[PDB]
Amino acid sequence: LKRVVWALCFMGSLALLALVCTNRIQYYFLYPHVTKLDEVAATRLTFPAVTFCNLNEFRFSRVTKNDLYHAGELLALLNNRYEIPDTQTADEKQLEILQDKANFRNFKPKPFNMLEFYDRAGHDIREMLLSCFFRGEQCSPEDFKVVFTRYGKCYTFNAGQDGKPRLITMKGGTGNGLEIMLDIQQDEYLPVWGETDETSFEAGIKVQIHSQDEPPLIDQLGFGVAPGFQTFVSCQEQRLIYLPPPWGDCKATTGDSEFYDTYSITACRIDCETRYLVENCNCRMVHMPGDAPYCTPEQYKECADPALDFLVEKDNEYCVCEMPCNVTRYGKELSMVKIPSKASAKYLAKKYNKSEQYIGENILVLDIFFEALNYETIEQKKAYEVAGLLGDIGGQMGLFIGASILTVLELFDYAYEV
Amino acid sequence: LKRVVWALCFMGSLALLALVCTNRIQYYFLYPHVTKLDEVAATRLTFPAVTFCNLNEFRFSRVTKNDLYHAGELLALLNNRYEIPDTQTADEKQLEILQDKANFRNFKPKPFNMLEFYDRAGHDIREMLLSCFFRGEQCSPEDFKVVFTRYGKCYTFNAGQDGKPRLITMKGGTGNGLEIMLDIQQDEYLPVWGETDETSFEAGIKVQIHSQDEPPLIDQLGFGVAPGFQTFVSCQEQRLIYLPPPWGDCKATTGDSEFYDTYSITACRIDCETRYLVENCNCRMVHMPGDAPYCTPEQYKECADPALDFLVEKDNEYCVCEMPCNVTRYGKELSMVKIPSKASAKYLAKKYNKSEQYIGENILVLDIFFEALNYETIEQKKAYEVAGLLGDIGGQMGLFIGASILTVLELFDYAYE
Amino acid sequence: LKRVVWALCFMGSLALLALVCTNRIQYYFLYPHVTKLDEVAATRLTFPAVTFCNLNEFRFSRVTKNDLYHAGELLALLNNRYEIPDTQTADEKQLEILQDKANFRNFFNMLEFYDRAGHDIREMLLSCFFRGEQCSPEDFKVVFTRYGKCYTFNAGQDGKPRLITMKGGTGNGLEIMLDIQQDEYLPVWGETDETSFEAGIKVQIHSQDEPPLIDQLGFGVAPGFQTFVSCQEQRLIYLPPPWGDCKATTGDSEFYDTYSITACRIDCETRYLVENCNCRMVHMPGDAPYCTPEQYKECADPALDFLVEKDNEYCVCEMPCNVTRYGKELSMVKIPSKASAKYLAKKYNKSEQYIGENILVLDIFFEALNYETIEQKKAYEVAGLLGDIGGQMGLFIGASILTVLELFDYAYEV
Ligand SMILES: *[C@@H]1O[C@H](CO)[C@@H](O[C@@H]2O[C@H](CO)[C@@H](O)[C@H](O)[C@H]2NC(C)=O)[C@H](O)[C@H]1NC(C)=O
Ligand SMILES: *[C@@H]1O[C@H](CO)[C@@H](O[C@@H]2O[C@H](CO)[C@@H](O)[C@H](O)[C@H]2NC(C)=O)[C@H](O)[C@H]1NC(C)=O
Ligand SMILES: *[C@@H]1O[C@H](CO)[C@@H](O)[C@H](O)[C@H]1NC(C)=O
Ligand SMILES: *[C@@H]1O[C@H](CO)[C@@H](O)[C@H](O)[C@H]1NC(C)=O
Ligand SMILES: *[C@@H]1O[C@H](CO)[C@@H](O)[C@H](O)[C@H]1NC(C)=O
Ligand SMILES: *[C@@H]1O[C@H](CO)[C@@H](O)[C@H](O)[C@H]1NC(C)=O
Ligand SMILES: [Ca+2]
Ligand SMILES: [Ca+2]
Ligand SMILES: [Ca+2]
Ligand SMILES: [Ca+2]
Ligand SMILES: [Ca+2]
Ligand SMILES: [Ca+2]
Ligand SMILES: [Cl-]
Ligand SMILES: [Cl-]
Repeated sequence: LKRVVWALCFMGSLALLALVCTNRIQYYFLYPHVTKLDEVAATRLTFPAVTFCNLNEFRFSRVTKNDLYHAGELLALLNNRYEIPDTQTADEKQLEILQDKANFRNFKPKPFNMLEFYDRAGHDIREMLLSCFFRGEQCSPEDFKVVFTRYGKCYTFNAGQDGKPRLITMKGGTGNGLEIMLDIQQDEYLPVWGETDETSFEAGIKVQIHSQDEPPLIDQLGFGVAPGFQTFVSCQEQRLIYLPPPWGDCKATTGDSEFYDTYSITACRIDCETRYLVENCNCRMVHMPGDAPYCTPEQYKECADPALDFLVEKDNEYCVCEMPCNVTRYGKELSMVKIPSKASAKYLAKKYNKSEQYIGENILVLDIFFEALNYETIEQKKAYEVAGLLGDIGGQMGLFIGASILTVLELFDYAYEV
Repeated sequence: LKRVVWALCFMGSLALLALVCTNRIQYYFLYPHVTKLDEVAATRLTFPAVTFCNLNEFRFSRVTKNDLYHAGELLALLNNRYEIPDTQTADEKQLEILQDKANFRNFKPKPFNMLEFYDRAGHDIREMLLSCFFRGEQCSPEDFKVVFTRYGKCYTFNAGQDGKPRLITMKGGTGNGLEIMLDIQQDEYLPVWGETDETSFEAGIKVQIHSQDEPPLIDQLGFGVAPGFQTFVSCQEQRLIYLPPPWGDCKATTGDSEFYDTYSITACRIDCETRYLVENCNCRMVHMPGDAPYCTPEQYKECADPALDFLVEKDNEYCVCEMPCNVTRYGKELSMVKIPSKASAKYLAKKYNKSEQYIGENILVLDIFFEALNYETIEQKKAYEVAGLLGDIGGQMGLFIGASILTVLELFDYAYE
Repeated sequence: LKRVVWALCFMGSLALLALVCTNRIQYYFLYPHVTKLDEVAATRLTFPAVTFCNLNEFRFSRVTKNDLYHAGELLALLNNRYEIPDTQTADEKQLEILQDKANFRNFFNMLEFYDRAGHDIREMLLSCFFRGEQCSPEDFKVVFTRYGKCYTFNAGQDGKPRLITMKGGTGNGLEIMLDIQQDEYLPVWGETDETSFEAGIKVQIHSQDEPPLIDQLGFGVAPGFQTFVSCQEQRLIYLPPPWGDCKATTGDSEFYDTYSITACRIDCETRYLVENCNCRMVHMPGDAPYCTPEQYKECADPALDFLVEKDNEYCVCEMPCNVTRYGKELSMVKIPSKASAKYLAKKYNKSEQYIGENILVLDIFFEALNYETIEQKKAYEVAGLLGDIGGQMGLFIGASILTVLELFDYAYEV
């Protein structure tokens, strides 16, 4: 009778050991992770890269007759037939100027390049930048690097490219960061006389705060800043460390592209776009990098834009961009105050030779800074490692039957002898 | 002497095994969890539901003599004696209109319904919606579905109700989302001539971005959008998975409510409120769902409001709403640009036959989109499961005394004799 | 032949036990932690303290000839030679007033000057409502910061009970209508480091346990808008060494009962300024003597800037283990509505332009009646380590602590 109770206890114990052990094994093969959040104080923080664009792609006063000839239909100033669209709400001077520029009689077309047009017709930082201050000391327009985006000629402060050393800040708060007073030059905006999908009614700038390791993607990752306010941006540096497969989904390998030195999801996307357009249309857009020939406005109309839209719509499998394992992101909180005060409106108007109306509808102040001298860390941490797995399997294996690997080896010994 | 030192080692070892084992047991019975954060890239994202209200509950030009008679005191247009308050700082025409509507001389009232009044007097989406675009293609006012909230007649785009399929976006950025130009119709706002509790000075709209599985709750979960700016809302889809008891506190079961098909904490709140008002006052407000009769403005005055306030303070224990285990939330970052530009202001003024003053103080553009084509997941994960408990207990039990469950069974066997 | 493979199996198995066991040992000695996020619903939330400053340090109409004499250079109204700045873009009345006050023919405490000349809450506060009930200016407590005379609602200091809210949403919080008094702003006639073009207020929402640090931790609120602040209460619990880096022991400073990172920072600043210049600035607390404007010019400011740059290691402030933070999302609507502009202009005896350029409404509330908890939790405790070492020790060689003791015995005998 005792051998029966022993047999039932050993059988049930071996069954429980079986299901518990297979439980821990299956849990191990899920490759699970859990998250570790930490806050690290620092005496210094590397200041991020700040890219801003004027919402107006190019200035109206800088457009020439040749530009209307080649890129007039693309720029939406002229219709398909090289004629001005409906003149509704057209200033007499502006309409006479454009009609004169669109004469096109005995006109020998000069050679045309899209990057020349954006480079010269775009808003000049030497004209927009009314004042610059970083950590209380003056900054020059030479700190801003020219970047070409979908929005046109844009500028990146502290880009850290072309051998410039990256700036640091040793104090937090509103004073100890970037602070620029800009004139968006609303007088240079393209006149809108007829409705279009590309037609926009917005006035102001677009800013993206990003690491120097990633290129700007201002059409998607930017936020707006409106004239007439000082906008405060409190930043918090976040350092992210991810896990590669099979735990998570990250690019462990650098997987460096020909266009960009450091891998970033943004660089991977704009790389995919650049390659797709170069293969499909034998030309490259203005914002894209490399050594390919830039597209002509005819190529823009008949190939480039529908090619990108078709790439977006047809299938995402062509462009699959994994996230890198080490990522520095910047968190931000926005607030606003009114500019200028009544006590300063006249002083600004006289300092820059503008009307107080113009100052009111054209001046914006951007104040980007770190809230405090610390950074957050978000790390994916492996939840079950092989040492812990063997420890748990050994513990339960010793609890239920008290056996060891040598014991099973001895049982296989007797099985071999049989 | 060897057996004595052996006895000391066995005693200390058994004590340590005791305290360590009880430690792991108690830690297991705390039912602890820890959090797993992950970020997943996706080729498509299901666009959320977007509900917006005008901050002005109903249009002044659509209020009628009957409306003033029945709900004049409730709408704050008339005083306790059904008479207009002090005419100080009142435009002559504006007051002539109100005084004419409030004559009440030889006036035979008609039947009156609060929901009819909001549906007819509220701001019409066909008039507010100056332009609509989703993923670069035009949308109609018929795409917006009428929902009644505390703010009045409100509208939900991509509501996904009445059999409509939920919309997806295949690209991120400012262009590839919802983008509407709205006219808040500040000329239709209720006149403020005298101080009152209901008096508000704001003009603009209020928006809530929410999952299709939940009804809007704009009076608490909404953010404001001001005229004269194009407001960008960058959204980040978050997928949350919680743990039920005893680990955490979530609703494991569906918890079917009569009013709503899918359970949400918001639906639970307005369910508690609706049930409470139906039980105490036998009527439901306009925003509440169901088949109960709508309240009369007298019922609003003498029962509903004090009942809700008493529900807020006295019965704070009475309404306990548990959070669902799988929740889709949307995070948002707001930014603004100025509208209109000087190059477009006059074109807008002539296109919509308005003065530039009106465009300046009445037009706002709302741009809702996904920052990137990805979503975060925040999961509560069990920190100590029974397999790990048995493994640790077996490990320490085998380290300190080398015993097993069969060993303790044999000790009870020898004790049996 | 069987004993040889048995011996090799024991050797390799003991090697595996060695490397796995030392693996868990090293992992335990990393003292790792992981984060536990939770969301807790509540019937009540303690409402925070809200400190705000006007961006303009002091009112122009309240400055007097004595104030111009003593603090004229510091206030930037007068130059080094006690002369009015460039007369470009100078209001005729303002310039005549300043020239009269700067007559200096036949003609001071910093805190008296800030306390009396600063913006009075009794004039700025056009309306107050908390949870739908009226509040008075007496509810705001005066705190002196770098921006000057500032005010804290629900400060909870001097034994006042902290306010609670039993409902969430825009209505059920603090709601104040303020007039920033842009006419009282210092006239700006020449470029200066202190020269500012902003108009509005700066706010910091913080727990009553920490002092305000509004010049660094504040956000702006612009006139002409009602800005909503949705708050989410977060309760954070960190780990002390060797797990993380926290101050487990409160270690309260003499100035304030409860320790906070901000309080530690301003304490370090006060101590440094007292050591180098034997005086304290207006914002600093304590019983020390306040600086004279000459002391400000020749000692205080360069001492503070040098303290910031020269020795950042000198002030090391550890973070407390229990920290209550408040998250916030801002949004705006336009104020006043066209239907209300006339009523506001007439109610407060101002022009509609003045209302447009001077009135702001601040609405601070909890989005919902819940708070988040973020806990650092120990990932490997000594019980788990001993359990794992015991499990692998029993799996690989099946030994125990008694087995190693007996091996020491048998080795001792032979
Ligand atoms: C991610 O960044 C870390 C540095 O922050 C890189 O190197 C790590 O440096 C720390 C020093 O404290 C070591 O403890 C880690 O073991 C290092 N990790 C590695 C993988 O060497 C790390 O290399 C970076 N990872 C990637 C993929 O670039
Ligand atoms: C309403 O405002 C007017 C103008 O601001 C007040 O009249 C002046 O008030 C100032 C105080 O700021 C006095 O110094 C002037 O002497 C007043 N003079 C004139 C001619 O108005 C007026 O007192 C305010 N109050 C009322 C009830 O009208
Ligand atoms: C101000 O700028 C305009 C720009 O055309 C110029 O014509 C004018 O001469 C300038 N005035 C002064 C005083 O510089
Ligand atoms: C949660 O899962 C259930 C599964 O039946 C589903 O019906 C429900 O819609 C889900 N909720 C959310 C918010 O995804
Ligand atoms: C434009 O509005 C005016 C009144 O503001 C009206 O008289 C006129 O008929 C309107 N024109 C059109 C084309 O609707
Ligand atoms: C620290 O915070 C925890 C979490 O709310 C609380 O339980 C504990 O009492 C706090 N410690 C104190 C107040 O000393
Ligand atoms: Ca500044
Ligand atoms: Ca932070
Ligand atoms: Ca757009
Ligand atoms: Ca994100
Ligand atoms: Ca309100
Ligand atoms: Ca929340
Ligand atoms: Cl997992
Ligand atoms: Cl670690």
